[PDB]
Amino acid sequence: STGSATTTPIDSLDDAYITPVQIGTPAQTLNLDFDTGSSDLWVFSSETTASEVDGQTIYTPSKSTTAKLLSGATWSISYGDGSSSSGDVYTDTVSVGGLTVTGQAVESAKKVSSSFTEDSTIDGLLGLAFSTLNTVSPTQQKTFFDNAKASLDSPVFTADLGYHAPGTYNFGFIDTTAYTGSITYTAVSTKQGFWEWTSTGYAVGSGTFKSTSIDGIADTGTTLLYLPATVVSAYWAQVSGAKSSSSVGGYVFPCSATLPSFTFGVGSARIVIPGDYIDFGPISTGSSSCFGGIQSSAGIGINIFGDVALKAAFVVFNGATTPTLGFASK
Ligand SMILES: O=C1CN[C@H]2CCCC[C@H]2N1
Ligand SMILES: O=C1CN[C@H]2CCCC[C@H]2N1
Repeated sequence: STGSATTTPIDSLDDAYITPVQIGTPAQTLNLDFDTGSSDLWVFSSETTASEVDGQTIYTPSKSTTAKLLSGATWSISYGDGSSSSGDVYTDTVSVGGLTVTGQAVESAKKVSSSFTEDSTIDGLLGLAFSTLNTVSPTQQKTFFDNAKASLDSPVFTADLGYHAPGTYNFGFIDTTAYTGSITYTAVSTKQGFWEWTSTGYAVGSGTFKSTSIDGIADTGTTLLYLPATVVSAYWAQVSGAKSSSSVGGYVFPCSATLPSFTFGVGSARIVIPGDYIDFGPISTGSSSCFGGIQSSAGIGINIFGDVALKAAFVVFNGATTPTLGFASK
C-alpha cells in the first residue's frame, strides 16, 4: 500500500504545516501537525477541557463505531517549547492520504497547554519519530508509520515541505519526479528515539564550505533551524545590524536586509537554504526588527534541522531495519 497527503502551512510564515487525517467511522477529519520529533498521535477531542478549546476541530470517539477505549491507558507529553498535553487513549481506524491503519492508538486530550489552545489551526499532532518515545502508559503504543510499515510497498515516508506553499507527505514510495539530481543517504542513530544524523558541514552565502560534523535531528515539527552558537554567529555576522536579543529570545535582523543563503552538508552533497527561507518577519506587527530562521541550539541540548532546513530538500525517512535519512535538492 501507499498514501499521499498534501501538507499546508498554517500561516504566511510557515510557522507549522497541517495535514488532513481521517479518524474513525464515519470519518472525522482533523488537521494534524506531522512531527518527526515525537511519537504520539494526539487530538483535541470531546474530552478536552472546554475552556482549552478555541476553534479546533475535535475528535468525538462516541460517534465512531470503530473506536474502543484502551482501558487504563493514559498519556502525557511535554515538548521542547514548554507546551504540553495529556489524556486517555482510544484505538480507532486512521487514514492518511488513502493509507489506512486499523487499531491505531488515538490519544484523546483531556488537557492542553495555552499555546495549543491559542492555535486554532492545529487539531493535534501525528508523531513520526521512533515508537520508543511514545508516552502511553502502562502499555507503550506504536506510531502510525510503525503500524503501517509492514503493509507499505517500501518501509519509508517522505517529507516535501513547501516554502510559503503546500507540500506533500508520502508513505510507502519515493516520488522520483519530486526532486532533482540524486538522493544522498546518511546514517541514523535511533539511540535517543529521533531521526538523528550528522551533517558534514556548512557554508554561509557564497562563502567557503566548512567541513565539520554537526549531529542533529530531522524534525518536521520544529519551525526553525537550531545549530551550534559558533555556526549561527558566523551566519548572522554576514547580515548588517543583526544581533542576538535576550528580550526577543534569539537573533533578530533589520527587516530591510537581504539575507544570505545557508548550505548544509549531507555526506558529499549540499543542500542550499535560500536566504528568504530564513526571514520570519517582524517580531511584532509593524516592527522593523525581523526574527531570524537560524537560531542557536545552545540552550536545547541537541541541534534541530527543522522546517527551515527540511523545506529546502526532498527528505526520505527510511524505516528499514537499519534506518537512514535521504536528502535531495528540488
Ligand atoms: O514528555 C516527553 C516524553 N519524552 C519525549 C517524547 C517526545 C517529545 C520530547 C519529550 N517529552
Ligand atoms: O517534539 C517536538 C518536535 N515538534 C515540535 C512540536 C512543538 C514544539 C517544538 C517541537 N517538539
